[PDB]
Amino acid sequence: KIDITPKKDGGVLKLIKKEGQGVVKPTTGTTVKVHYVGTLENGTKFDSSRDRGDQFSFNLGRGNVIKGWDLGVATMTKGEVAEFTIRSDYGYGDAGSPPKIPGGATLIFEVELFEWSA
Repeated sequence: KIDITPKKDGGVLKLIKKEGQGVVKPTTGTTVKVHYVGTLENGTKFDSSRDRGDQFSFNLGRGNVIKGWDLGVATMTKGEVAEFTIRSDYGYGDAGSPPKIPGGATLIFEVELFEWSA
């Protein structure tokens, strides 16, 4: 796993499962479309766009998703599949997010970036 935080503070680690195409990545102001599955360290699944059967779209770099996501997706290329290990300070913090996410929980997300546009 590679630490992708600005100062490498250990808050967001990334492991590429499948390399994407090229080197171009989505930037702030773009709308990305992805599929994802989120689980706790013990495997407990708390969210998934795949189970809903609908790709998830959001505007990158505007704080519309947890900090670990704005950081992680910005490092992905088209078609890439990556696993992010997100410490709570880049996730839901000390309060957590009921009903399944306790405070201080490290989140594991597997994300597949399909495309993006302005």
